[PDB]
Amino acid sequence: PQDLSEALKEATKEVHTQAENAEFMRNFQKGQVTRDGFKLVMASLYHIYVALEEEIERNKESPVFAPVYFPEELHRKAALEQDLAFWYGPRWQEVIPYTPAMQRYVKRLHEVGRTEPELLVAHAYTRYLGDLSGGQVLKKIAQKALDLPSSGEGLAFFTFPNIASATKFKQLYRSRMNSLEMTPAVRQRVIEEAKTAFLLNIQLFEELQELLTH
Ligand code: HEM
Ligand SMILES: O=C(CC(c1ccccc1)c1ccccc1)Cn1ccnc1
Repeated sequence: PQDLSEALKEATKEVHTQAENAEFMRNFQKGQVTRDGFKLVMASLYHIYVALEEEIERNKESPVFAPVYFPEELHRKAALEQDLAFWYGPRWQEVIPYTPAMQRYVKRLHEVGRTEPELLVAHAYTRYLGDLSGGQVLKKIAQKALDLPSSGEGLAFFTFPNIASATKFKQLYRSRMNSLEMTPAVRQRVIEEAKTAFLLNIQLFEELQELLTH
């Protein structure tokens, strides 16, 4: 496919199905989630977005990422910090878990950030465009299963307040990915790193399930 947006969607089909048939998400679809499990997800998303956004800020000026840079529209660190404060208490930053599977993901983002930033779009595509697609339904499932209090906190991550229409922004975000100047050789590594990105996610759900069910 000529468009990067199409080429990434085409390449990741087998790895996305592999991620749908992850043991954790197999249960999540049927609404078989616990508070413990959700907390782990929420903590995972924190460590990943902290690293992703840290590396994005390093490379916002660079032509390899500048077009897809949407700080205000997409930033998730603060939303997640608000949630972890509710899930783990005001001393969340001292008590939240940092598992090896999380560490691998975080290590990759920091390596891609410093040594090959032209691939950072692959992770940005995976994380943002991924979490922008599923959030609405995944919240509806979580909300039903967890039966949390009327405290008005803890699910802030699932709302992108500076994005009016998710569908229109995804359109826009795809256009900006299509406008990225890159040799058909880097084009290869972006697709390969996107595959790597999915692998790290599935690998995470596997370590999470090994922890939750003893
Ligand atoms: C419960 C497990 C999952 C299900 C049922 C699922 C299914 C879906 C659905 C229904 C969409 C909406 C399609 C759209 O309107 O664009 C989507 C999009 C997407 N998902 Fe998932 N998914 C799951 C897990 C994952 C994981 C673990 C990742 C990797 C981080 C991922 C990455 C993506 C991406 C990048 C898109 C946007 C595709 C595009 O438009 O280019 N998904 N998926
Ligand atoms: O699956 C998605 C987010 C998912 C998740 C969590 C941690 C790491 C990677 C993914 C998650 C978020 C919040 C609660 C339960 C699960 C986005 N998605 C939906 C459809 N296609 C992509």
